[PDB]
Formats: sequence, C-alpha cells, structure tokens
Amino acid sequence: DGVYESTAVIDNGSFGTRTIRFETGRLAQQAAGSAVAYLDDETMLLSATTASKNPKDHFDFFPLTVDVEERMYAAGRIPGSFFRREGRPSTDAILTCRLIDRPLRPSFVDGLRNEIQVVVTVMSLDPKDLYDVLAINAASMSTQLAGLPFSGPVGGARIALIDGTWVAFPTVEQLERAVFDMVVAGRIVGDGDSADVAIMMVEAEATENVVELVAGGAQAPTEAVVAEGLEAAKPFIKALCAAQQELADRAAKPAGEYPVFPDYEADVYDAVASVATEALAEALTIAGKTERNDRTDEIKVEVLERLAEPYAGREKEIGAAFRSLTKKLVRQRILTDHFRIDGRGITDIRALSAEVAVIPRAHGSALFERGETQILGVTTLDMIKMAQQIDSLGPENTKRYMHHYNFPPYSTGETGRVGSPKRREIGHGALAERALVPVLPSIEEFPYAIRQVSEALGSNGSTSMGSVCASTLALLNAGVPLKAPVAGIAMGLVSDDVDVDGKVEKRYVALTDILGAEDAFGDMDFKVAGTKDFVTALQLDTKLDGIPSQVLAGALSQAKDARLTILDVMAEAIDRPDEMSPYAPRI
Amino acid sequence: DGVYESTAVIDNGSFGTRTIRFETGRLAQQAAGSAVAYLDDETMLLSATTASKNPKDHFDFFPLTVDVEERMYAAGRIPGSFFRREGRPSTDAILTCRLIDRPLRPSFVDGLRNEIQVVVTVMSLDPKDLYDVLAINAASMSTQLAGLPFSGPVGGARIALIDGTWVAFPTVEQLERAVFDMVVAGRIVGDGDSADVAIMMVEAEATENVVELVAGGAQAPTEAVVAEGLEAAKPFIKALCAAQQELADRAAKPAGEYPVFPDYEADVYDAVASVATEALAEALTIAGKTERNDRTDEIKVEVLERLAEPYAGREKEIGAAFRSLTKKLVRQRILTDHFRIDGRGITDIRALSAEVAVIPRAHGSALFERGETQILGVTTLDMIKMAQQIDSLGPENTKRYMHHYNFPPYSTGETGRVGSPKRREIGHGALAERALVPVLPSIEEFPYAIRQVSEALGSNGSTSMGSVCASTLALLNAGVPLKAPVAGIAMGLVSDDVDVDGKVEKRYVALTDILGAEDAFGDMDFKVAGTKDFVTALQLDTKLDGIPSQVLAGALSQAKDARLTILDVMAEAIDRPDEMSPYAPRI
Amino acid sequence: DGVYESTAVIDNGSFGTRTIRFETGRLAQQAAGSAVAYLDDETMLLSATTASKNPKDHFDFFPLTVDVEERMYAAGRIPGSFFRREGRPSTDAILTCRLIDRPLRPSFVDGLRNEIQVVVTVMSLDPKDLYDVLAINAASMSTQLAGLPFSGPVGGARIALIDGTWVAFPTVEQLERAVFDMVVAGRIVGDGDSADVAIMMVEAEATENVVELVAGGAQAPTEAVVAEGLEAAKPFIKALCAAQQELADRAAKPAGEYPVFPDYEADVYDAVASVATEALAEALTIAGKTERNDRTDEIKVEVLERLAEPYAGREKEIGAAFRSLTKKLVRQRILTDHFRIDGRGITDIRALSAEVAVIPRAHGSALFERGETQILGVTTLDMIKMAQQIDSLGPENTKRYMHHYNFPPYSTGETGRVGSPKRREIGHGALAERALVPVLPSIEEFPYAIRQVSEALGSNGSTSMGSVCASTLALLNAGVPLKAPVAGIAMGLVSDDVDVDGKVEKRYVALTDILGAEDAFGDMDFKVAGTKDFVTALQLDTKLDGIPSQVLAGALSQAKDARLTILDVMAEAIDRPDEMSPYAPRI
RNA sequence: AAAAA
RNA sequence: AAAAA
RNA sequence: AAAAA
Ligand SMILES: [Mg+2]
Ligand SMILES: [Mg+2]
Ligand SMILES: [Mg+2]
Ligand SMILES: [Mg+2]
Ligand SMILES: [Mg+2]
Ligand SMILES: [Mg+2]
Repeated sequence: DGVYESTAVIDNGSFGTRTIRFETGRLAQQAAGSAVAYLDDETMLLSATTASKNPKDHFDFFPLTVDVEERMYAAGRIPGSFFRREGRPSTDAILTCRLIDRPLRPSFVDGLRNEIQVVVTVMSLDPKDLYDVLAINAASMSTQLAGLPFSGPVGGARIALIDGTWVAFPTVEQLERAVFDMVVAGRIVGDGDSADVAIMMVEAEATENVVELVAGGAQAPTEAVVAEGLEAAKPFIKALCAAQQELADRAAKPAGEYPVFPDYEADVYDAVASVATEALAEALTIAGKTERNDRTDEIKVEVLERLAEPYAGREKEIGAAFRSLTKKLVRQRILTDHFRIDGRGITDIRALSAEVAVIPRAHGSALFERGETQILGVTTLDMIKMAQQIDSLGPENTKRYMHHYNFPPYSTGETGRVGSPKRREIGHGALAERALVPVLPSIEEFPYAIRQVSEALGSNGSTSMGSVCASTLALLNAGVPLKAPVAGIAMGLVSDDVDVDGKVEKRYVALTDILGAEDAFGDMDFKVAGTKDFVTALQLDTKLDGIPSQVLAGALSQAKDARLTILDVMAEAIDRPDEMSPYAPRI
Repeated sequence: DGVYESTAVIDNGSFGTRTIRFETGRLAQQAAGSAVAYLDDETMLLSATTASKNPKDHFDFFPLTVDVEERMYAAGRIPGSFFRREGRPSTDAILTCRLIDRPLRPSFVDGLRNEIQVVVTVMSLDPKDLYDVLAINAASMSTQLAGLPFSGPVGGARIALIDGTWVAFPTVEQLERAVFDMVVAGRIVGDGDSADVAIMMVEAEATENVVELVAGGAQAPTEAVVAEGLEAAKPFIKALCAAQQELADRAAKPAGEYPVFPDYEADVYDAVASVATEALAEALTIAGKTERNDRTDEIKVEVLERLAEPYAGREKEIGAAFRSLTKKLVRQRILTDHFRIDGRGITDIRALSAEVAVIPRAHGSALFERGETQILGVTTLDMIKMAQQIDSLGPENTKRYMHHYNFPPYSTGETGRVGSPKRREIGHGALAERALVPVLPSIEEFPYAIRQVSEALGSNGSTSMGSVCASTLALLNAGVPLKAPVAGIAMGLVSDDVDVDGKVEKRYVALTDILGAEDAFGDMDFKVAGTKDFVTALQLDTKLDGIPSQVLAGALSQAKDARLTILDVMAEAIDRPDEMSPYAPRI
Repeated sequence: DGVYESTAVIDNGSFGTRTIRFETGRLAQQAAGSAVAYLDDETMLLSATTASKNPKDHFDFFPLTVDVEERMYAAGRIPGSFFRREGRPSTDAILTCRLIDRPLRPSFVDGLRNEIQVVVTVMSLDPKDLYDVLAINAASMSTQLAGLPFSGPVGGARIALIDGTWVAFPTVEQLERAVFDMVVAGRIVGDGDSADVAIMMVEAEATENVVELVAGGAQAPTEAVVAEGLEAAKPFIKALCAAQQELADRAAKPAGEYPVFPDYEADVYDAVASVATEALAEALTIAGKTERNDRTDEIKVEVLERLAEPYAGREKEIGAAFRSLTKKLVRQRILTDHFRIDGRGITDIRALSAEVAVIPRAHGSALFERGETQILGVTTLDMIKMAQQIDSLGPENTKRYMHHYNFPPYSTGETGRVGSPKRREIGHGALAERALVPVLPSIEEFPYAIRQVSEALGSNGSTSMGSVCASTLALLNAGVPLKAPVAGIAMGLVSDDVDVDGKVEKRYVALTDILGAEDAFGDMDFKVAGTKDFVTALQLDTKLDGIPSQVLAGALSQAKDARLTILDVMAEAIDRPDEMSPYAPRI
C-alpha cells in the first residue's frame, strides 16, 4: 500500500531495452530517505540518506559523506579474507563514492552545515551489469526523498560507442566492441518547452580495445565524437530524471527546516565593495605579479583598519567578502582583457621539461615538470605472476598494469600525515591509469606485470595529467613498446555576463593549463588525455546551465593543441622504447 | 612473605574436583590491584586493574575499559600472522571482554568518573580448559584488591548438564555429552543466615549435540531445566566469592577516595517532584500516545520556565531530574495498571511479518519485521573449503557456519561511521549464531560452508532475536534442511515496591517484546531463543537481589508462549527447506 | 645552474674508497629544505624538511616527526602484499626513524613549538649497501638547508671492525668478517684549531659471527676496543660534516624567524631561587627519602603561597622553575657528595632476583626483577618453517629469532591504550634482540625458530637491559644451548662545573643502574650488554661537548663490573641449558 | 601520528 | 570519516 | 578505544 514504484525505460534501439525501477516505502523506513533501485529486476541497490539533528556550526564546510557498501552475498560468494568478512572499501567502491559525491555535493544549497550521509548498499548484482551509474541514480533518489534542500534529481547514465551507436547502460559483454565509454551525470533545467538537460559530470575513457577496433574500421574517439556522445546522453538522463521526479512527486517528505550558514552577510560585502571597488580594480591593472600581491596585501590591511570597528568581531566576514570581491574582479578581467592571474595568455602552457633516466637502478624512470608541478614516475616490470589479484563484485579478475599515485605532504610545503592514501589519490591514480591502458602492449607481445608509481614531488594543482605524461615517459624508458604516447592537459573555462556600453550578454573563455588558483575562478574544469589521434581519458565537472556546442568544441580543440605541444616536448626526451634495464626480468 | 593465596575447591561429585587458586603480591605490583588465577595449577591468568589519577568530569558516563590479551605462548605456538605477532583481538577475546564487562560495570557505584581499566592476560592454558569463566573471577579479584568503590566480589562459573548432573567448570572433552551449557555470574547478598547468592548475568546455549543426545534419552533443555540450572550454580558461586573474600580480607589496599559525580542533586529533584508530581501523573492517565508526548513536552517547557532562575545555570540537573521522575511514574504505572508506554498489554508482541525470497540472485534471503524492527538475512552457501580457519587459544579449529551482524547507522536515523563492527555487533552476532548451531544439519548430510549476514535495516532495540528469526527464515529458504526452526524473543521484567492502602510490598511483572525505551524502565532484561521443544540460547542481565523461583518460571513460560506465536507466524512464510537456488553450488 | 653538489670522500685505506654526494636544487623545491644523498652514485635518498606556518603553542613539547619511506621500486620488485602496495612501515623503517630522531631532536633550540617534519624516501638502493647511516646525513642536510634554528650539521657513519681495521660505511659482504659494528653520529665543536667532533649518538652491536671470528684469532669487542672505535669514527664524521657545511654555505635559505616558548621566564626562576635556595638545600641534606619528599612538598606549598599573587596566573612557570631548581641542586649533590636521590652509592645495583620456571606449560620462562623493575620472558620454540619471512629493502630474508617487547600500561600504574606497540617498544625489542644473536646456537646445532616475549610487568625506567637478562634466563631455561649468557646494565653519567674554594672546574661522575628519575639529572645515558668476555650491544645518547678518554673508559669498566655482578646473580638461577619441556617440538 | 586482506 | 591476519 | 601483509 505504501510501496511506490516508478520505472524508466531505456530504449537502446536494436541493442535491447533496459528498465530501471525505483521503489520506496518498504526497506529502511527509519532513515531520512530511502530508495531501492533495480536494474532489469535483478540488480538491486538500497540507498539511505540520513541528516544529523543539529547543525555542527564549528565546521567551515559542508560535511557530506557518501559510502558504498559492496556486500559479497551479491556475487554469490563468501569473502576470501582470513576472517571471511568484507573489510575496507575496495578501489571500485572508492571510485563509486567519488562518482556519487561529485554531482551530489554542489546540489545542496550553499551554507548547509548539518552532516548529511548517503550509504548505497549492493544487495544483488547480475554478473553482466555495472552498478556505479545505477548508484548515482539510487543516491539522487534517496536524497530527493529525504526532504533536504537538494536541488535534484540528478540522473546518471553510461554510454558506449558500439558500431557508431551510442548504447546507454551497456552490459559487460557489450563493452568489448565499444571504442569509447563515458559516464554522464546531469540534471534538467527549464520547464515545459526548454527542458534540456544540463550536464554536471563526465568521466570518460577509451576501452582497452580502441586501437584494434579503430584498425578494424571503427571511428576513433576524437573530440567531435566525444561531443556527439555528450549530446547523445541527454534523452536517457531526461528519462531517469523524469522517473525520479514522478516517484518523489508521489512519496516525498515535506522539506524540513535546515539553517544555512553563509560565509559573509550582505552588509559586510556591500561595504567592502563600496569602499574598495576602485582600489582593487586599479590594483589589478598593473602588469606586475608580485607587486600586485603587495598591493592586495596593502588593501587587506586597509579594509581591516578602516572597517574597525564599525563591524566589530567580524573579521572572518571581512576576509570572506574580500576574497569574493577579488575573485569577481579577476573573473571580469579574464572575461574582458583575456589576461590571467600570472600574465599568461589563454593558450599558454607553462615551462615544460621532460627528462628520462633520472633514478639509478630503476627499471624505468622519468621526471616531468611543468611550471611549479613536478612529477616523478618509476616503472617496475616484474613476473607475470605478480599481477594484482582482485576480489570484489566487479567483473575483472586480475590487474596487470597498476598505477599508484603518491602525494607527499611536502608537495605544497605543508607538514601532515604520511601514510595511507586519501580518496583524492585513488581518484587521481585511477584517472591516470585509465589513460594508458588503451596503448599498453598485449600480454602476448610483452609478458610482464607493469607497475607505475607517480610521486607529486612538487604541486600547484591537478597533478594527474602531469602524472599521465610522466608515466608515458617512464614507460617508454623501461622498454615497454607502447602503441602511441599519451599526453595530458588540465584546462578550465570561465563563463559569465559582461556589459558592453548598453548590452549585457554572456561570454565564455577557455584557459589552457590552469594553476591551482585558477580553479576557484573557473566555472568548469576538465582534463583531457590522449594520443596523437584520439582521446583516451576525459573528466569534467561543471555547474553551468548548459554550454553551447561551439564553446565545447572550441575548448576541446584547444585541449588537443595543448596535448600536441606537450607531445612534441615529450618526443625529444625519448622517441622510442629504450633498452631494458639489465636488472629487469627476461621472459 | 608478601604472596598470599586462597583456593576454592569445586566439588563436581563423581566427575572430578577442580581447584581455582587466587594469588597476589608477586607479579605486577605497580597496578592498583593485581591477581593471578590458576585453574588446576596449569591454567594461569594475570589480571591488573588500574585507575586514573584525576576524574575526567567532561565525560557523561562511567569510563570502564576491559581488555583480554590472548598471548599465544600460552598455546605453545608461534603466531601464524605474516609478522608473527599477536595482532588485534579475536572474536573470543571480545566475547570474554563482554562477559567480564557485563557484571562488572554495574558493580561500581553510581557517579564514578575516573577511568578504570582491567587487562586480563592469558599466560598459560591447558588445551582442555576454558578460561573466560576464569577471567571473570580474575577480574573481580584484581578489582576488589584495587581499593575502588567496587561492591564485589563477583563469582562466575560455567555449568553443563551432563547425564542429569550439573557439572561446574567442565573441560572440553566433557562438554560433548552436555545438552546445555551456561555461564552464571553472581554475588553474595545477605550475611550469616541469609547468604544466598544474587545472580547478575546468565549466558546460556545448547550444545551442538543437543538433538542427538535428547534422541538418546537425555532431558532436553526446557525452561524448567534451565531454572534447575540457575539454582544449581549457586554453591559454586558461593565458593568462589568466599575465596575471593578471604584473599581480599588478607591483602586488600584501603579504599581510596574517589569523587562521585551524580547526574542531579537532591534539591533539584525534590523541587521538580513537588511542583510536577500531579501534573505528570495526570499526564500519564490518558489513553493517547502522541498526545501524552505533547503533554510531556509541555510539562518540560513548564519546568524549564517556572524553575528559572531559582536554579540558574542548572539545566542538565533539571533534565536529569525530569527524566528520573517520568521513569519512576511509568514504572509505578506498569506495576499497578499493567499498561505499558505504548498502550500494549504485557503479553502482546508487536505486528509481525515474515517474508522469504526478498533479494534476487541470493542463495537464500528473508525479511523479518516486528514493530519498528526490520532485519534482512541473506544466506550464502559455498564450498566446504571456505569454512573460516580459526587461529587462537580457543579449542576450535574451523568455523563452518558464520553469522555476521551489521548495524548500519541509519537503523535509528542517525549519521555515523560506517565500517568496522563495534563490540555490540560481535556480541549480537555471537548470540544469534549460538542459537542456530543446535539445529544445523551435519557436515555429512549437507556439505557446505554456510554464511549468514543479518542487516538491521530498521531498529528500535534488541535486534539480535529478530536476527535469529530472520536467520531461520533465510536458512530454510536457501534449502538448508534445519532440524527444527528456531525463534527468538526479547523480554523484560519490572520489579518494585508498591503500597496498597496500608501495606508496602514488592511486586513483579513481565513485559513481552520490550521496545528500546522499555529497557530503561526494567529491572531485568533477558532474551530467549529456541525451537518448539527446548531453549537453544538464553541471556540475562539483572541487578535485583534475587528473583523467586515462581517469578522466573512465569517469565520463562511467557517467553515460550511468545516464541510459539512467532514460530506460527514464521511457519506461514516457509514451511520446509525450499529448492536450492540455481546459482548455489552442488556437492 | 641552481643545482649544487658537494662530495665527501670516505677513505677506508685498502678496503676501498666511498663517496657520499649531497645535491640540492632540483627535486622537491616546495619543501622548506630538500637534499638528495647518493652513496657511490647508485644509492639515492631524498630528504625533505617542512615546518608549519603557525606555532602550535597548546603543545607542551617540541613536535618533530621523522618518517622514512621505503619505496619498493628501489629494490626492483613489486610489493608482495595482497594490494601490491607498500603499506605500513616495516621494523627497519622504524629503527631508522629512531636513528634519525635521536641526534636530530636535541639539535633544535629549546622552546621551538612549530611542527617540523622530515621525510626520507629511498629512491634507489644497491643490494650491497645499507642506507640508515646515509639517512642520518640526508636528514641533517635537508634540515640544515631549511633555515630552521638547527645547530647542525649532524654527520653519521657506520664503522665495522674487520681484521683490526675500522672500516667506515662497509658493505654487506664486508660485514661478515667484522666482529663489531657501530653507528656513530656526532657534530663538530670548536673552529679552526680545536675542531674535534663531539659524538652525540652511538648504536653498536657485535655481529652474529663474533664468537667464531674471535676463536679464529680476532680481537673480541671488549670495552677498550669499543673506545678505539669511538675514537676511530671521528675523521669520517669530520668529512661528512665538512661536506654538508660546504653545500649549506652555498645554497642555504636565510634563517626564518621562529618564536621560542620557554617553560619559564627569568624573573620567576630568579625569584624562586632567591627565596628557596637555602630551604631546598637544607631539604636535601637529610638522610631520609620519604621525609625529603614531604619536605619538598612543603616547600612546593610554600612557593605557591608566598609567590601569590606577585606573579598571578603564572602557576606553570612556578612549577617549571621549582623543578629546574631541584634538578640543579640534586645535580650539584651528586657531583659533590656522590649521593644519589635514593641514598644509593654510585656503584650500587638495586636488589636483584632471577627466577626460572615461572609460567607453567611454557617452553621456557623466567622472571627477572631489579628494584621496581620486573620483567617476564617467555621463550617459545617451534618448527623451523615458522621463522618470520621478511619482505623489505633490507638485505635479510628470514628472521629465525624474534624478540617481541610488550610494555603494558599498568607497568607504571597508569591506564591507557592496550594494543599496537609504539616506536619505543620496537626500539627496545630491537636493542634487546641484537644483544642475544651473537650467542645463539647455529641453525644446524639447534634447528628451531625461537621466539621471545618480554613483558614489562613492573617498570621504573630503561627496561630493555632487564629484558636482555630475562631473555638469557628464559632461553637457558627452554633448553637452548647458548654459547655464553648475556647480561645487561643501564648506566648514566652526570657532568658539570663545581667550584672548590677558589677554583671552578668541570668534574664527571658515573651512576650505575640509574632509575627513571636519575635520567633527567644525567648528562649522558648509555646501556651496555654483554657476556663475560665482550660487549654484544651498546647504546649511548649524549649532548656534552666531548668526554675525555679516561672518563669514558672508567664508565665502561664500571658497566662491566655491574654486568659481572648481574651475571653472578643470574648464574645461581640456572647454570646450564635445562631439559626441553615435554610440550616442545623435537627435531 | 610524533617525543618520554 | 568526509572536502581542499 | 571503551558504554548504549
Ligand atoms: Mg581542475
Ligand atoms: Mg575535474
Ligand atoms: Mg534487553
Ligand atoms: Mg541481555
Ligand atoms: Mg637511560
Ligand atoms: Mg639510551
């Protein structure tokens, strides 16, 4: 009676027809919201969102926590541990936690301080399905039901390019003819007539068989093909969002009253603006970097002195308002004068250097530095029996090529805990590993168990693409006969309204090779890695209400040009797979 | 010279004669108290109790911590880990920590805030003895010596029903003819002539051979037999308590001065009583649940307003006194009008529903919900080589049937840490696992390695018995040919003085299927699980100075009636072991 | 261009010639200081020191943290874990962290509160070199560069006694003819003409082949030989310190401004001195221990009352000044009247008792107590297949004899966390294990995998030498045919200026078997363990600017006399290897 | 970490 | 721990 | 660390 259902019928043409079914009202009725998601009546996940009672205001950020529980009775097996129990999250559970957390975290209003928490449990899994793109839907549903200030729903799909057809939610036996495979997550903006979706997250990779299939006669995953993919995942996200909205229009709890804690009030920001606008503006027109820093520090002292004490005991509000003001002014500058915070041009990569044979007695090694970023990659071939043995719900058994990404605390100069990797390091390692598997040689043409270790010896921001380039260098050095070198580049996009003399219109600009500071002044950040001919990895997080096709194509072609320059810089360090190190094993 | 001994001679008639020897003054003379306990001059434990110097008042509870250290040189073996060192506590060490903590925690006075800590180390273990029932004695002794406000000593024994004889402290080769096996822990009340013991803890289970032995001609462990057992463990607890008291009358340190921190003073409680007694009393006479909640909230606002500020800055005392007052009034109501906090009768179980075949692609599964409680059990048969390999001091080698109990944070609606299980979850898993081993089929009639996973999807209190019922359902579903289904029920008992017109006498009442709130209004809480014919598991924690035999027999027969109703509700979901799932292995 | 080098040429005569090369300016340019250290162009470590921005004043101690990262690509191998990743630090990484932390921690000025941190990463390792004595140099260099208040540099070397020649930085194939092997770390004091080094740390052990080699005709590592070793490691420390100083005179960052937080100001200490000097002095002349404690407590009450409130809200300064005053007066007493804090003489060991056959059903066991210290050792022979399998950069494969050292919290009477061992326990276990390997029987004459467990049942200070004696007792008891028993003793040395009637001269005194309190009144603390004929382990931490050869020889001969008395006390408990326990395995 | 498966 | 054984 | 390777 109190169990409500709603289905979304995914229509893949002649490749089949799937049905994702959302059900609520039966299981876990104590959480703030709960929802069970079935994929083809056989895959079954349970998501349950709970919010804390009191807002922990001592925090300075929104404390959302996603957990994915891979129960092993889903696979019909007993865990293989010594204690026959499911222990700590595997790598796939962490990657799915990140997939869920990325489009869900910016969906909550700005200033929420309660401790929201989502826990997606895999209760059944058909051995031919993937569940992460279903975990996104289950989490969005169970958060939409909870009555939180969650501007959803958030529909997520996975599309694969099989024989020129973009198949949505493909099985595992179908992901062996696909050249490209991407997870797209978005939401619907506009009602009735302008209901187009607004993609928020893209995580794309070229399958391990892209080279053989493209040699067979397929179409390689270039940038135009990736744009066709981004435009061919919209109907499915529309279907999923419509189904979630039907269910939550049946059985949603009325919106609770959660207090929001803004960083600064309106009065303080208006005051800082009115009394420092022209000062900060003329502080930005000067062609000097460090001098501009000194002038900004002086303006900081000035706002601290002249606003004391008309606003007594409100120093954090002053600082937050000043940071918002300088961010707005730098954004307007980047939009109008095309000049970035370090005098660089929009299409200028920092100073590149690639060196091979850095570490002695290593099988292969290389040091790739770009600007302040400096990565060291060390490839360690070994016996094929050393391939990592995977034990999880996922379809794969062994991992021949392992990419491990270390981010020591002194990369930025800050002390901290050295030890176990965080979730960021797992995400960066996975992103930089899925960018090299398309070009690795076969297990018959090169029978070893490669293992890559990338060290962020110096960091300014977004070191995963630098790690892709350093991994290509180290892998060519160790003697591994890659099919083609894979470069990488991490760009951003700033979009906003500007007023010419009497017109107020939106304009966009792309920034090549952004720093860590240019990530807070950007409205989209995306990382493209690929060879000379096709993209092997792509990742994109945005919050804009839709990007025109021309702007996306332009930014992606700019990314290709950056990749080609980086590739011509890398091809001077090492052109071909060098000789095996005398310490390397021989098979 | 300063080494004092005292022996307790356990006289098991014709089954032997044991001697537990307590020794102090030689080892670990830096702790607040220390004592070595020998069982038959060969089993040797060392317990050492230490108290912190300053009372950590910021805590809101008594911070006692028990640890049991299973040193492996006791078993004559080197640890088998990769690092050849004893790592984290096994399951048996955790269960023994709980066995010690359960009768020891209520023995300290109310309001102690120092950080007491007990650490029992197993220094030698004969391979034919059990040491947990000896760990209780060692811990009680070493805490009685420390000069703490510890109202001991606490004597603990293990009795087994072998051929109609209740044998105390039986070996492992003797626990194979026993039908029932129970650990009893109690203390002596009354001096000289009325020195009868007052049992505080019972943890009982029917041995894995109960069905075969009862078929042979034994007497099945019914409720009258369990009462005979509770009355046949009194002389041994008397002996152990007398020995500990001899030793601590020889070599105990004078009682130190430890401050106590009451939750509320006498003045505040007297004031709240005098000014809210009749209001809260008439607030309880109304037949409405939610309306009564609103009236109690109104009385809370009233006590907060009219007592402000005659007691300024004393809000916690107000709240604690109000909670004590409402608890006392609800207790008097339950004693007089037989009506509980939710209008239920004393012999009324909540609304039951049992469903099988819930999860798809699972070997067996079932969902059992009772009231707000809702448990999901998933049975996963596999190959016999997957039985858990145990490596510890304990006598068992492998664990064929594994019960794992998960309590997610959203069971109550609260966010929290998802991950490793606490000690409560280990205790509940063990209690619900020892309730099903008496009825599991042999390793020859059903050659698999069963594994059960019980999920507390919805929780109000005491979900372990619900997990026993859900495990019976899931196990019958997966095709496992049980010998008889095993139900469970978690009851309580409220006992107190009441005054009829001119007489003040003690009366008792039993409450069937208590909630989580009816656990703070009860003077005993006990859980009984069993088949149609005999109890397979029992657990009981009390603080009363002895219960008449009639009251205990009545409460236990009431528990049997609850079990029979639950069993007739479960027999409609699934009557017989269903067909094996096509995914299950075939041997 | 910005990459600076400096080499130190170690000249081992006819045994070879090594070259340690320090390089800076290329890798990890974001840390406060960074330096790469090469040993023979093939071993390569990277050290990077970072300091926090703000001084965490809430701490009560200097928060330095050293980490050693053993990257496995150094050894050309993939890690062997299930997850094929380097997990938690091995034992060798912890011992190297301690080797670095011991001479580095007292090098920083007194009162630093920022959170310094050193992280030494092993990027390449020739399989014939050791890297810990190189890690000390890399850490001292990268800390000298950081611009901290670090009074370095600190040069560390390893010398081995091969055929009467003290070889510096010997390989692994050369450490098989050495009888003694010691790590020496020191710094240079005096400039120009009196530039002699001032050793700060010594960690010495006799190689596993000392007995066979001494039988061959070598010179056993007596105390005079160890003194010759301490005098033969000075030129190499001079070379290393000169090289580090050349580099840091090329490319060091100017000293930053770090605030220091003294424990007490000058005014408070001067006041407490002026108003309590004679009171505390006459409080020390009395021959009563406990009475002196009462008088000191009375003087504490007096300084708290009469200095209140001329210094209001300054209680911690009062306490720190009082502790400094009493420490100074006890030091002057020990220097002048030769009387220690407990009336003992300078050459008096506490009351010794050694007992064997303590624990029943153990392969071997013994209890050795000295004063308040009381250690229990339990030897557990087993099958040779149980030897610990090591997987790390280090040269060793298996560990036949394992010494595990447990320090329970109740050793001092304080509650705490029972569980994983700290770094102190690893250091003490290693120190007490390297003291028994010289005398263990071969793998052919006694084919078992011994394992020792030492329990600090009672502790006053420095229980590692007591654990060496208890391990000798337990090992003789279990039937292991040692080549000679190994005793141990932990002495200290107090050195200071004293003024006779008109002369102010430095005098030294040695204290045999110091307590835990006599460690804060001592200017050096060293532990010597050995057999009747030679030292098998030695450890020494000092801060003095050089000790005359006569004083060191005297203190070491005093240590030998203490060892001989302890050995004659141990030889009465058990003279010869007893019979194997009937539970022990037979090979 | 962290110093005593 | 969740964001940067 | 625990109590609920
Ligand atoms: Mg970015
Ligand atoms: Mg991104
Ligand atoms: Mg209960
Ligand atoms: Mg109970
Ligand atoms: Mg010492
Ligand atoms: Mg020392």
